[PDB]
Amino acid sequence: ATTVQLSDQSLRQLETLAIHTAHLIQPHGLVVVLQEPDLTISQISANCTGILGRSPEDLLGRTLGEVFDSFQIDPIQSRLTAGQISSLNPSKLWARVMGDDFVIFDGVFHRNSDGLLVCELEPAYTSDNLPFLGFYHMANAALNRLRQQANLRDFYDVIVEEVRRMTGFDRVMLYRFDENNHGDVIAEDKRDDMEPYLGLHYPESDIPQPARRLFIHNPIRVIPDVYGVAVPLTPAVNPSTNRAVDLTESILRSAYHCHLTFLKNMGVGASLTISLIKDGHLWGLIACHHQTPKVIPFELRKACEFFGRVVFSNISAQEDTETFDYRVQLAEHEAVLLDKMTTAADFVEGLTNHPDRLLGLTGSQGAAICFGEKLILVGETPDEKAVQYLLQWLENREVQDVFFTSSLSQIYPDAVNFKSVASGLLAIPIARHNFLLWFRPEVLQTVNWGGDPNHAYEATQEDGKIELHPRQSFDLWKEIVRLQSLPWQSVEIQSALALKKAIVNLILRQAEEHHHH
Amino acid sequence: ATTVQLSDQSLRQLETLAIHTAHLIQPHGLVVVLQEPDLTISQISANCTGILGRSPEDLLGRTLGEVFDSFQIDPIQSRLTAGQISSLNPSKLWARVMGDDFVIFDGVFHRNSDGLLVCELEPAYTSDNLPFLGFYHMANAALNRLRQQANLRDFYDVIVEEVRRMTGFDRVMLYRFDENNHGDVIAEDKRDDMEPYLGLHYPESDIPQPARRLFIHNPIRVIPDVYGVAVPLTPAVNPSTNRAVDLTESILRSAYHCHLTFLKNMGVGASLTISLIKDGHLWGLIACHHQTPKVIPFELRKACEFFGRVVFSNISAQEDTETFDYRVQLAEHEAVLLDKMTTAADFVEGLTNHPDRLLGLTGSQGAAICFGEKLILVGETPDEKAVQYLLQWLENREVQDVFFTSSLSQIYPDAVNFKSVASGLLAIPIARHNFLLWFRPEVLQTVNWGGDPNHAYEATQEDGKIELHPRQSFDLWKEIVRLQSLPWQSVEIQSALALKKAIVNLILRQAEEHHHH
Ligand SMILES: *[C@H](C)[C@H]1/C(=C/c2[nH]c(/C=C3N=C(/C=C4\NC(=O)C(CC)=C4C)C(C)=C\3CCC(=O)O)c(CCC(=O)O)c2C)NC(=O)[C@@H]1C
Ligand SMILES: *[C@H](C)[C@H]1/C(=C/c2[nH]c(/C=C3N=C(/C=C4\NC(=O)C(CC)=C4C)C(C)=C\3CCC(=O)O)c(CCC(=O)O)c2C)NC(=O)[C@@H]1C
Ligand code: NA
Ligand code: NA
Ligand code: NA
Ligand code: NA
Repeated sequence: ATTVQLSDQSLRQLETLAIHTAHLIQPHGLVVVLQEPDLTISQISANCTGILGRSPEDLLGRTLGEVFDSFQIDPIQSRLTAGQISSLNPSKLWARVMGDDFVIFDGVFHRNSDGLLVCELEPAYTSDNLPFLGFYHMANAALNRLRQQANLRDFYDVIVEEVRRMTGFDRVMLYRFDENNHGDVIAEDKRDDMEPYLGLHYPESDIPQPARRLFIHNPIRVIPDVYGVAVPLTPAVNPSTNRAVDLTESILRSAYHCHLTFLKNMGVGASLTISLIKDGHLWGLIACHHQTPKVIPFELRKACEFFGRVVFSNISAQEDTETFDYRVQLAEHEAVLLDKMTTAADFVEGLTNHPDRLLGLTGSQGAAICFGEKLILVGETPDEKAVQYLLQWLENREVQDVFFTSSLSQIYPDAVNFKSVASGLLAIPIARHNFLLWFRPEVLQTVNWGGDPNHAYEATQEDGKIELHPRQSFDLWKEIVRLQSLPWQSVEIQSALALKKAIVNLILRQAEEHHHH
Repeated sequence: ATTVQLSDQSLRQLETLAIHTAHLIQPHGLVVVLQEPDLTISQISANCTGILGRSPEDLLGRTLGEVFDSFQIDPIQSRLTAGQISSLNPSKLWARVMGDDFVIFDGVFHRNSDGLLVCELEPAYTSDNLPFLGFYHMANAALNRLRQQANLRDFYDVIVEEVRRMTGFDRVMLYRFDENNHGDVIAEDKRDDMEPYLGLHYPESDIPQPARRLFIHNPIRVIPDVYGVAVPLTPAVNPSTNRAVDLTESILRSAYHCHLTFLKNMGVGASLTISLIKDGHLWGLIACHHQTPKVIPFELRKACEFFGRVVFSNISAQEDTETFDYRVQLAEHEAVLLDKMTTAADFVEGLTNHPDRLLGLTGSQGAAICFGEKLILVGETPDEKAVQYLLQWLENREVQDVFFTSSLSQIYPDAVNFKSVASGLLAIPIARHNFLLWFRPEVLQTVNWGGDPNHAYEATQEDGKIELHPRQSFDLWKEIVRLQSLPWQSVEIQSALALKKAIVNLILRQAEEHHHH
């Protein structure tokens, strides 16, 4: 009711939101919390009335066998084991309703963080319309081709194309988290009449810390009907804990209202989201949208997850391989320089005679060799005077092992005047008083924000309670990044460091030879 | 002095051995522990006398700058940062000894678990004989070929072949830890006149828990001279903690004596060991042996580690891809069965008409369909009577979601009589009273132990102290494993489970149709 300016309180409310203990359940399925070994129903979603014709009053304190028939759930005397649970997934359960009616579910069990058994019953449309056993062969062929020859981009595209082929989703995206946990849509496959989100960048707050954390424990989220009105667990608290049941790993947990409102604003009728995890860190999501409601049965979700994770394993290997390959390319430059340096009369002469190697060593476009009295400028550099003032600035600030920046202007303001040749600077001190410098030009870089980063959500405060809402503007923002070079890669800096080392060895060997001899 | 029978006390002594706080240092290099910001020497290895001509009495309490000249170690006012440290690695330091002498080191710094700065000085033979910049190109080409077409075995071989090419080691092995942390030598490249360890299996105690733990924190261990007599840190305790310095991440930490004795027994003069880590778990080691002493400088070790880890990243992807590919092959079998099952008059007829699909579904060689009154035997099975007794045994033991074993004889002893067709059994209950069974024959499997598993080391007790020694027998043992089938793979069990599910759906759909109609 009261429009609240975006605050520190509204941001730390967002990052601490207890979404995992929400008690609201998506209305197409039943959640039953079960006390072992009898499988006594201790909580049940209130949609049991409409689905089963039996109220929570009729069901709480009954055993699961009194409510459902099944083939595979026997009465056993101790708590269900992890292996037992995973083999129950999914299992057919059915109830006889009104009189002349089967209602058939596929049930999926898990034990939550506090040891409570949770059973989730999704309607079984036996096997009605979404095969993937055959589509697995097309997905496998696609992966096989990538493994023959591919860029990283080809892997991204295969994930989105094959998940969309298998599922029939109107839109499938690959969403990658960056260093600040902003998101980038790095691949997309969608209907031709839908607008592209490919290349769009989103604030960290769109998928906040509790949502990201959830995806580390729970690989898959599905919402088959965004407009489904959520129903409560009854009671809202678990009888044995007296507290809300932890639904981190729940299929049928209804999403936090603000995310639902976000999807509704976007015209999304159904979604499927699968996480890609590396070394316990959330790397990204396969994010699928449909414009209308859409059921994705458990086996199909698991097939998409299996394929996506096998492709992702191949993406890690591809990233590591490209890094190695680039290091090897740079090692050639290093080796040629060391060969010519130690062969020349004077080692600076060796360097100057091989400028494409010297520049190639760090992926750069200009360089300066400053040794003793001489200053040699190679490739595209600032003019001699500017380099001298820059050298002087580097000398006056306590000599690190290396200085590098991809936007020199914002720590050295006079660099605005040579932004077209040296927005980027890599400076290595050699024997204290000397320097090798490498230079890179401005490259304009555009961040295509999918919403306003400075107005990333909406907050209201009623009765002391802060409420948070998705942003109401659909405008796009492009941030045009200027005075910035391409970034320095770790292997380029290491290659530069390796040249420094080789020069230092030369100087020491020459000092040792003019002592001994 | 007193021969001690191998015990629980000697085994838990082995698993709790504090190797990381050993104060003995390999004699070719110096260790200095340094107090910041002055870099005051608080401990030093006692070989400083011979290497520098200066005793610990002369050095303790001096700053590093009083002892060594360098280009890159400046006096700075706060503790060295992680980025500063890693750029110092390696840095040239040199001392002037006797009078007319340089002694030159490459120094490598780290901050240990307790915040102490440790500097390790290995002699610099500038760049004297072991290039790898060029060999990186051959290693890269080898990796490139694997990525075009390869089995897992090809990846193992590339690691050992290229590390050996780059290093010149007499023997290079890939050592993989199994589920019990026994080791298997799964690849090897060695001089033709040396005996092969390829295919040998070793007890967990050969590389005990403290050694494995060390490799999670410290990727590389090197011992350039196994016969080098280790020298103490002086003092043996750090002045600021009053306790032994944690040398987990130390290059020059001398190995525990029993491992040295092991290497000496094996004729090893030098070693290099690089760990391969996945998801915080130690997967395996690249283990290199030379028959004589051998220096492997820091940069070469890091090059081997980088290559080995890039190949290992590709090995994870290959393992995931082969698993996926096998699941897809099995999914074809599943799909054909479901198609023929739902098309036949009766679904058992569908199964029986496609026996290569039914067997192929689980990688098995025989099967039994037991539904209601009929029992159909497919492929190589036990005789009808034996299958009936087995069915009866399965019925009497509370029905899991699945029973599988790769050695039926050791829980069902009468299975010894049909070991050639059903050493392995996969049994799935369907609708409670029915079963699908799959059968597999005995396949003899040999474990080539590299030493006696029942006498895996030697223990003595003198004066209350238990001492442990490497085993003294060089005999090999082969364990010939009998009455055992090939193991059931997870994807084969899942495929069988998927058939069960499909049959259950059929039965429910037929029960629903004969109710409604
Ligand atoms: C409202 C308070 C704020 C908010 C909160 C919020 N977000 C989520 C979860 C997700 N948000 C997304 C984001 C996107 N999906 C997309 O397709 C795109 C376009 C490329 C975006 C930006 C996604 C994928 C999730 C994961 C959940 C899912 O089912 O996919 C949570 C999670 C809530 C839950 O209960 O599970 C919350 C609380 N989001 C906003 O818009 C506001 C800033
Ligand atoms: C003596 C008490 C027991 C023992 C202890 C022990 N072992 C190690 C470390 C290693 N052992 C090996 C084992 C092998 N290397 C090989 O090439 C082969 C043949 C294939 C084997 C079996 C290896 C590779 C290591 C790692 C250390 C390394 O430098 O390579 C430790 C570690 C000690 C340390 O201080 O670092 C200890 C205490 N080993 C025995 O033989 C006895 C059972
Ligand atoms: Na019942
Ligand atoms: Na962009
Ligand atoms: Na000095
Ligand atoms: Na063997």
